[PDB]
Amino acid sequence: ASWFTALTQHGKEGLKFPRGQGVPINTNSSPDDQIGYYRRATRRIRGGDGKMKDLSPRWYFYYLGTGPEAGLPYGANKDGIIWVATEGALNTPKDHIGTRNPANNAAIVLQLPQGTTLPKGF
Repeated sequence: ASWFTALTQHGKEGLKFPRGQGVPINTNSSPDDQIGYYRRATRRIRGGDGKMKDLSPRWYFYYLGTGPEAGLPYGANKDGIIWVATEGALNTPKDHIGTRNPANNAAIVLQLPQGTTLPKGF
């Protein structure tokens, strides 16, 4: 499980951030730790007609070296994965932060610093 709540893509543009932006605020992490990826999670449902459809994609953040793409190095090219890093982060895996157990931690509400650029529809 991600440490954070998702970003929902209500529009047609997939997620991306300008370099330096996009890492969720987490006061239980340090400057070196501010680096990772969002991963798209799509869900299907039965619509009100007889028919399966996609819900709006969700994008969940994971620290570098953790989560479903724990094996990927920063910048690796993969569909549904985008990368973010705050100025000064170390490009090292964040096993010390890891992923969340919902049994014993709520998700942290995803917040970005004042004035982050967001694609249309986030």
